[PDB]
Amino acid sequence: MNYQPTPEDRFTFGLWTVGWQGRDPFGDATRRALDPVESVRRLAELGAHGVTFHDDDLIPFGSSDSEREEHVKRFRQALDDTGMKVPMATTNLFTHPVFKDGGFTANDRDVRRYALRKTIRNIDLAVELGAETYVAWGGREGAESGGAKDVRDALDRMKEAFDLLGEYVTSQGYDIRFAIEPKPNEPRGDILLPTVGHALAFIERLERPELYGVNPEVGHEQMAGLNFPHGIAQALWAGKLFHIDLNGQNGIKYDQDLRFGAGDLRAAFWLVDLLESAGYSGPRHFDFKPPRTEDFDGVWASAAGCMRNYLILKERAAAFRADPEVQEALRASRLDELARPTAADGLQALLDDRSAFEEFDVDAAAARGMAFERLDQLAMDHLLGARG
Amino acid sequence: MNYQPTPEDRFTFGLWTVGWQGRDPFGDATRRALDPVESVRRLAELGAHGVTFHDDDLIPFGSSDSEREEHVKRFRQALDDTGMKVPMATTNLFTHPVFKDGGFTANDRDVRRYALRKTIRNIDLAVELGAETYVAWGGREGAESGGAKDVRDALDRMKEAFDLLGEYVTSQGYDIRFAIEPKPNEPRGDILLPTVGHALAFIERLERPELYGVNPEVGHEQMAGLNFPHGIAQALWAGKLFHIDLNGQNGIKYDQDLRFGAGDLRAAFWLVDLLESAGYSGPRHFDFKPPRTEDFDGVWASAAGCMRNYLILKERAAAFRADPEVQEALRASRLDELARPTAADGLQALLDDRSAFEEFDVDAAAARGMAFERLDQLAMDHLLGARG
Amino acid sequence: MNYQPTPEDRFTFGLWTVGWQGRDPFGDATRRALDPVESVRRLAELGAHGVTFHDDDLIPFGSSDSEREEHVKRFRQALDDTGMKVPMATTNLFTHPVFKDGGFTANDRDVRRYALRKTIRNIDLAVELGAETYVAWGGREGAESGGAKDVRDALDRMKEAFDLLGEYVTSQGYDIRFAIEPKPNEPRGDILLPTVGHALAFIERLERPELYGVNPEVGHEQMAGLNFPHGIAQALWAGKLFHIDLNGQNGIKYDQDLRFGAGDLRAAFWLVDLLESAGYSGPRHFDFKPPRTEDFDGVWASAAGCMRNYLILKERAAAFRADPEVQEALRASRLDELARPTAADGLQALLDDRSAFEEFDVDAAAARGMAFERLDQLAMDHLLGARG
Amino acid sequence: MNYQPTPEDRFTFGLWTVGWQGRDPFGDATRRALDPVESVRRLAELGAHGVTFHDDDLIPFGSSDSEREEHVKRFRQALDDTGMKVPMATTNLFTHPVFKDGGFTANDRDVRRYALRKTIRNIDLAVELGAETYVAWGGREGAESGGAKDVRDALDRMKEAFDLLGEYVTSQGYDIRFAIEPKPNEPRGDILLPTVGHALAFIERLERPELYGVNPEVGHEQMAGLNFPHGIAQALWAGKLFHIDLNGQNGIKYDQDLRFGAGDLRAAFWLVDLLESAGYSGPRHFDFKPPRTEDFDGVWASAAGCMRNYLILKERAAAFRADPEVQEALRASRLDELARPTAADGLQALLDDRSAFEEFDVDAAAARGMAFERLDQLAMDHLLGARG
Ligand SMILES: O=C[C@H](O)[C@@H](O)[C@@H](O)CO
Ligand SMILES: O=C[C@H](O)[C@@H](O)[C@@H](O)CO
Ligand SMILES: O=C[C@H](O)[C@@H](O)[C@@H](O)CO
Ligand SMILES: O=C[C@H](O)[C@@H](O)[C@@H](O)CO
Ligand code: NI
Ligand code: NI
Ligand code: NI
Ligand code: NI
Ligand code: NI
Ligand code: NI
Ligand code: NI
Ligand code: NI
Ligand code: NI
Ligand code: NI
Ligand code: NI
Ligand code: NI
Repeated sequence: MNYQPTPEDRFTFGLWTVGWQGRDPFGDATRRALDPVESVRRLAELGAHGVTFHDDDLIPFGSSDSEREEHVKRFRQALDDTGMKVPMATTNLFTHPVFKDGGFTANDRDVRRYALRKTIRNIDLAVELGAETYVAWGGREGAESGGAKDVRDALDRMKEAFDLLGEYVTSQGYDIRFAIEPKPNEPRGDILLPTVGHALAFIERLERPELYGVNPEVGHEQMAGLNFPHGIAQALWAGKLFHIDLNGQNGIKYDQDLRFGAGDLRAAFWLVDLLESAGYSGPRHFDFKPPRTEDFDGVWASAAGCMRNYLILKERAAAFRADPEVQEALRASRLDELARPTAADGLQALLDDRSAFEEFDVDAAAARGMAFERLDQLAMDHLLGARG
Repeated sequence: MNYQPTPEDRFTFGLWTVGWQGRDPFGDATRRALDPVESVRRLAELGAHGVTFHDDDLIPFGSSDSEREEHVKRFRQALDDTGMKVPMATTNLFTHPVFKDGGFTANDRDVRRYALRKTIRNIDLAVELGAETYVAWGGREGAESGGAKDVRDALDRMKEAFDLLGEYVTSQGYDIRFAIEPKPNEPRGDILLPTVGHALAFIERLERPELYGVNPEVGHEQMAGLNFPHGIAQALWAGKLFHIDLNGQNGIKYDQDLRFGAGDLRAAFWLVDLLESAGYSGPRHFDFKPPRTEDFDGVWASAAGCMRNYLILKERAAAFRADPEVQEALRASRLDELARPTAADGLQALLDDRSAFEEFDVDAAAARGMAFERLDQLAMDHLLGARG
Repeated sequence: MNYQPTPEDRFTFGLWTVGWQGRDPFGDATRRALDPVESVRRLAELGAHGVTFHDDDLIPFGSSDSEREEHVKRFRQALDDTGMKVPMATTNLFTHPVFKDGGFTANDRDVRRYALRKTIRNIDLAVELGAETYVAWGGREGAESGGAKDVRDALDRMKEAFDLLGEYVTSQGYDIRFAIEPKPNEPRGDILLPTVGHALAFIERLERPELYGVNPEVGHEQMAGLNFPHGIAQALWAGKLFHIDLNGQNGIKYDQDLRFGAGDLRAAFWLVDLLESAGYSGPRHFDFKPPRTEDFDGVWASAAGCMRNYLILKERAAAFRADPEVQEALRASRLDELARPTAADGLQALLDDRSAFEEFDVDAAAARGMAFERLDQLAMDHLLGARG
Repeated sequence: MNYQPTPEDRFTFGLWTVGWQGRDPFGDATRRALDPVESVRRLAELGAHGVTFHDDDLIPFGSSDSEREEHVKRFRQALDDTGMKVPMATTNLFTHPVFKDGGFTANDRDVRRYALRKTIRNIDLAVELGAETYVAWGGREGAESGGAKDVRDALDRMKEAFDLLGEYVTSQGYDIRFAIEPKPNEPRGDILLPTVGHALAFIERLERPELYGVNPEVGHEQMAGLNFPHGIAQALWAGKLFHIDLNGQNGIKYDQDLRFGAGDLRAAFWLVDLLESAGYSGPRHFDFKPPRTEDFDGVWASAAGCMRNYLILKERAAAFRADPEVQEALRASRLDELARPTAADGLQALLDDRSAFEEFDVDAAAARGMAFERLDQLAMDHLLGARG
């Protein structure tokens, strides 16, 4: 009944989320800029565990070394005063006009080198602040037209960039891992490594694959009409879910970044069920934007809503899995059989097993119902709190 | 000017394409069944190089060993009489009611074993006929609801299945490779390994990854709103493009399987440009369905159209790449720079290079236009044959 | 707490829903055909109010007048024995190969005439059985290619068809109205009158517009990524919501026809809220397909689930609207102001009102938050039954 | 062979198109602001016929009456010096924070009144400059959440707004018509009157429907996965195509506003074919955004490309329709029959016609192929300039 979050829940927010001023492609900002220090304080009061940042969220682009030092000290004091942590950091390689054709895969070589130096500089800061994960979102890596980018060459440049970052981390002896955040499009017509699958495949071609994982975002996969929980399951199966971005999205359209729980509610339920049952111990990070219709009270209400929805869904998913009637239904649908090896007896045994082919009664097997609808209605009843 | 195909062009068609009777979710068949022998003859006359098949296209499900032998002999004679090849074969693990919850990942263990035996049986036949690639399309592997399938367990079963097939091939000393064909949905609500990326990632977790590649289909990736040429480039980059399915699709909706060239025409141009420039030497396979509005003359016109469109696009892509004005435009857009290493000088050299950060003039770099629009209009002019 | 349906709830089902055999584009039927009489009985036991039918669901295509009479008598007796009603009927102008290019807009004139006669014949039967609404779903009206159909001519033929049906109804003195059911695509590449909006616009060009309305289906509008509740609101605003098809759909892809409640759950909540608050008194019709993974027990579980979900959502929507805290939030968000005329004072008064422009403080107005996030979280809490 | 535009072609551009600075949701501007006077001159040199504007593009928001007068005089002189016309004008009711919840349908009544006064003020200016059409794009009319907007009330407010504008125009004796521009989403989660169909339906409920039409945009309808040429055909059929916005879009995602010709090339061909054959005499207006990767030379290249592509497509569509082999194919596909009335003989004659039902040979009719594939390949050959 009580859905109050505590820092033990590991809820985190990016500074750019509650700090989003409301500027969109067709309108000016509707809210004044927030001082990172005020955000840290406000979030701590709501029950958050920590915050994340892009280098440029914390230190205005173009800042001198002294100003940079000042901005960091103020922030550090706010963390000390609240007990807030900084589990992840990332680089802004998308806002400045110089990154109009990308950062790591920009056609101009000088821009690619600059991108790497800007990233490395923030990796040092991230480590200093205690971050365990460093996220990379290649928002500008891609194209609007076919001849503008040779994708094979671009992937060589992307691999070269990540390999160099791995070499840097290893040489400095840092205890930090990278997580690639996929997105299919926006702001580029098509973005490279568009989904969790493409990102996972790419990671296997890096020199030190063990240092890289993925940071999937619910809305991003939904922008390609994909099943988010399924994508997360594949990431977990590969042992690559290093971090996760939680939010809401209503189908295939622009990236809405609604508060978590909004958008596809049932997908949110299945996501929470999976994370909790798989024992994901990383942060529950919200990358969302409080709609521009809201004033400051609305941004804090929206932020609180992210955490509340996760906690309600967690309760309902747990009740679902603990319900004896559901456990019975899972057996009726043969989920237990799905977990048993198809042929632990081996290939030869399988080939010699007449019950597997020559004497297999296909019609009898075909007539068995899967009982998935009853199981799904039990899930619906639990989600809606209408069990009886 | 002449766009006549010859077997040298490597165009192939599945028996199920020109043989599609026109039955859809809301209507009965509009065409009579075609005898595979007649299809082979008709295709040979059109200039095709070969045909492909699912076990059930060639041998009616439930056929006795004698009938099976008869069906194969007739087919073999047609191949001998025409000079047609069979470069690829696949298994039908989706039509029969027994596969309603899948083949390799069905919840019922007995069905999974049956699926493997049915596949192995057709692998032997494929080798006998000279096929070099064996395709697997897990059309029924997936779900309509969240609790019906634990994806981690399903992926274990999928890996187990492919590992066993690899062991079989290796033990028999066959010279055949596997290609996984992804599809995001339809006929299941969500299909496992939904895109080329997910398939590539999965392959890296198999015991013998070198035996597996992908068989992407233009319409399938477009069903998720993805850029097909980009996906193919990633597959080539990984050295995994073993085969390809060519067709047309108009956006995000049901799988239309229109003739190649129809649907997204510009994507078709960029695809051909990529395949030809990368030196893809595999078959140019068409997996399409002549619309049910057509009679038999219409199916052959549609089939001929697939090949004609590929040949026209090939001519235009070649003219584009050979045009000195385009080569100049590519340099203006720095495609040459994209192909040069970002830091062949090494990490330390990069960190010490003041021109890469401390003295980098971001504003000057930012002011350079990419000239992508002029380049894209040159591509448009070439596609439309309006160069001057 | 009790969500048991009674015939008073007006829940109806098409014979083709629970009777769907499971045949899809890639597979054969998984269930045996149901006798309409058994369906009527089974539905009555579940608490349904009535059933609907296509002519061909009730009388096999090609039936002689005697067989036709027999099929109708049996059905009629089942209705009498159960108390079930038949509030709506429709024509199957999509299954038979003759309708491959359409019914009312087929290019062949003889087919268009046949389509009209087949429809008229079933209108007589519908009236005999007591149907008040006659639905028309032009599933085959459309095209896969641009030159195949001149849309202006096709719309002339569509208007001609509906005008003739109106003349027939009027001349016979029948008390029955028509409802056009839109769908954007599938089985045709693009279907004419693709959304509720296009259908409403078309109706205004008919000779007797008062006889025609719309029969929107949740999944159909969602196939175009549209907001279903918004579409229904426009239909109600125009006084054209004559009937409605309830089901579930997971985004933009093939038409899934999942049970109501599945798919976009929040959209389902807002739909129910709107129907109940607007006083829609027509039938709550379910046009869904129990997944082919199910046996007969599963189809009845799925059917029961449709009604259960509607009843749960009705309870939650009512609690939401009755909550004093929500009523306060609605005022905070100025929903009360939205309902007040912008300028009941008139045009001249508006032009002379300096507070509306010359002395309007745009900055003060701009600074007011809309408080939509708090309102939406109150809606979420009510839906999930987590109010406190 | 020559594709040079002349003012006779009626090509127009909005000031906000070539003047777009490149600011998107994730990045700052990449180009400096253009002075409207320079845009008029540059466009005139390219062969454009005229320009269009939003009030705020021409007169900075908040300008005093004197500055306003100055800005208008400069603009007027540029028009006089070049011969450029201003056929359409519109209001910016989306950029300023005050319109965060809409203009005509904002929940706050004072904002709705302000919106009307701002619009009326620009209508006077539009008439002064000679504009014949006044466009309204309700970009902010809509919502991100269900309870934020009661759609029935919002439509009452929308009708009230348009009715008042009609009364104003009529009372002043202006010769100007309105055109509503639909868009399904972005910047709002869902926008009211999302498609051409919804807009057409709404127009029929206004007090003076004859004063209102639609201004469809290719990319907007494609954002809902709809067939643009089909939508335009419905608009023409109703006599409501008052203006049109030409651009390119690659499927269902954010609004790209690519140059015309880019995106769905075949849809562009069918659109041009329809406009030219139907005798649309209104302006060919381009509402596009030169990608932010471009410098100023790139924006002019992109603008020129819009016109070039329209002219090439016009040539190809005309050659297609004039080709005797195509005319023969159109008859083979019975397009001539589609244009003939289904039953000019009348209802009674139809009911008594035994050839229409009792003696209709459905099987013979069903066996006729439509020959749509050959027709479509002839269209493809013409588009690609590969006829022989
Ligand atoms: O869409 C944008 C991305 O998700 C971004 O906000 C962050 O996650 C990392 O930059
Ligand atoms: O959509 C279906 C698939 O593409 C299939 O037809 C073949 O490629 C392999 O079974
Ligand atoms: O998708 C199909 C349609 O919705 C159909 O089943 C019925 O509503 C009317 O024929
Ligand atoms: O997407 C935005 C709209 O199309 C807009 O730019 C103009 O047409 C009218 O404001
Ligand atoms: Ni994001
Ligand atoms: Ni996002
Ligand atoms: Ni993110
Ligand atoms: Ni396919
Ligand atoms: Ni396909
Ligand atoms: Ni295929
Ligand atoms: Ni339907
Ligand atoms: Ni449907
Ligand atoms: Ni329906
Ligand atoms: Ni637009
Ligand atoms: Ni647009
Ligand atoms: Ni526009």
